Amino acid sequence: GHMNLCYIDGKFLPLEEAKLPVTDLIIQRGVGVFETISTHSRRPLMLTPHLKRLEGSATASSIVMPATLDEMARIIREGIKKMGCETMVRPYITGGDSFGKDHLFSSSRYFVIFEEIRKPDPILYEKGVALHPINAERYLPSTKSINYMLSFTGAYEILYCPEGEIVEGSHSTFFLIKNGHLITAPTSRALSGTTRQIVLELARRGNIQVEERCPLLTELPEAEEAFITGTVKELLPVVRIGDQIIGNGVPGKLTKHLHQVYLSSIVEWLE
Amino acid sequence: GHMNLCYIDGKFLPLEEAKLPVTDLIIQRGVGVFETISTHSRRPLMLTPHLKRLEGSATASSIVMPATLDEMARIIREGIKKMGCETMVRPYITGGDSFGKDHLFSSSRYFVIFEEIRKPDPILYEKGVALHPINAERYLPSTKSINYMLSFTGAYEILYCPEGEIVEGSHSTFFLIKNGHLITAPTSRALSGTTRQIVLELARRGNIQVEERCPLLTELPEAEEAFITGTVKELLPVVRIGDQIIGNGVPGKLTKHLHQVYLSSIVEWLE
Ligand SMILES: *Cc1c(COP(=O)(O)O)cnc(C)c1O
Ligand SMILES: *Cc1c(COP(=O)(O)O)cnc(C)c1O
Repeated sequence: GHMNLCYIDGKFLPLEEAKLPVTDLIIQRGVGVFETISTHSRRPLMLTPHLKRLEGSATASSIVMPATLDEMARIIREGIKKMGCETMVRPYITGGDSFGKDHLFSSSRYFVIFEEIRKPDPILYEKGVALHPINAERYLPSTKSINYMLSFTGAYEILYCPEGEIVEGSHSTFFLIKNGHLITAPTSRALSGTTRQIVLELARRGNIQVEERCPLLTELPEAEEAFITGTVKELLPVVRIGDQIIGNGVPGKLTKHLHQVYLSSIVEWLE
Repeated sequence: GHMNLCYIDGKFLPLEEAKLPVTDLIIQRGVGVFETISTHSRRPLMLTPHLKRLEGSATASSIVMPATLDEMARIIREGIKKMGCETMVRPYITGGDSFGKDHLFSSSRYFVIFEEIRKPDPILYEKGVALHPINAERYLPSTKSINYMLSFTGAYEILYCPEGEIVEGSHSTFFLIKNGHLITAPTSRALSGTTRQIVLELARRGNIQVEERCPLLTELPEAEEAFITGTVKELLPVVRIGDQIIGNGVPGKLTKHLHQVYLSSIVEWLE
């Protein structure tokens, strides 16, 4: 049950027992990609878009897939059935031991972490969160790499704001609400969020105008609302960015409305 | 007796046998710092400067040191003795399993890789190497982190050239030579290379003028020579940067002079 698992070397292990060889370039060189897959009603949300993003992350990184996507789906479904609870699933693809003379990681490893889902505390949805702007970007923005060093080094999350242009969180898509419009960075600059996609579909159905541009930090004084999106956090209101209050400093009407519509509609994106 | 080693969990293991728990945030979140220490006639080169930079990297990354520098030195010396050969030594400090409430990694793991040294092939010193320029920088450039993903995805090595200002290689310090002067990025922008420090010292003794500035890509048609530095590679001549031939396309006079002076002088930096 609630026992954390790691699928590795053909076996479901207890998470605490799973170990990776120190020869792996994930450890030595940060060469790895991953996903976060979450469940509602014990069914994986957006499993296929997640597994396709994993393959695109691996392929863009010159990592050969160590298993087929059908094999990764089989593992993730079996690990969910073992958990018998709301599960957060993280498949990892590693570099393995060698970057060959043909410029590929050909001996990639994989493993799959299964944990009980840990939603953000209700207080954070009620009051919203603060983001810490940095003058930095993610390079390879379509790749979901294991590199979170900058995310660590009292804000909930860092926000990549290269040259004052807001792109996205370390873990999260960023939305701004300004002159009634939903503003979010294009996926030429931000990761192709699965939550981002669902919100843009709910915005379309709600006749909510979407600008796919990077909002400037300098527009934040005129914004009504902000939120961040991810499979676990769903839509989390953002009330402060650095020392700039967003709107009236509390979660806004449209953020809460899109969150409700997301929870009402969520079964349509389950697999 | 002879094998590649990993010091981990108090034990010298075979490198092939050593494993890290997948819970470690080096794996999950790229929270890791390391050094590369080489031996000359089995004496560790710049052991103390390497270990002090390792402490600098961990400290700047909010990682609490899981061992003392004296304990790391004792491990590194005992592992060199066990190898019985010219060794490349890589001590790693991990994030461990958690980032605590106090915004520190307080449960850091450490391990020490010992491998028989692998110099670049003599043909690379005779012909020199090519570098691939990218419009990107290292964030927290003073930290020697495990994050090399951009070195493989983005030529012997990538060259970080944010806004066409040359900073450094992915693995190496970059030197340009123009009218007999040595040009290299200041430590305000580049990792403070130990090989870099040695070359700057040997230049000063040689009455070779040093400019500590980032050379422009547009200075490369006017350059006589270029090389890169790192503890294993020593001074590797650079003859091409993207489409630009450096000098007359072969290793230059002053590069070969500084490499011989480096090899002649090396015993003063051994411990
Ligand atoms: C994982 C991640 C997200 C969120 O992706 P979802 O598919 O919505 O969970 C957003 N931005 C970045 C940078 C991420 O790594
Ligand atoms: C390790 C490294 C170097 C080389 O430093 P040495 O002390 O000379 O081995 C240079 N640049 C970067 C970015 C490095 O990580």
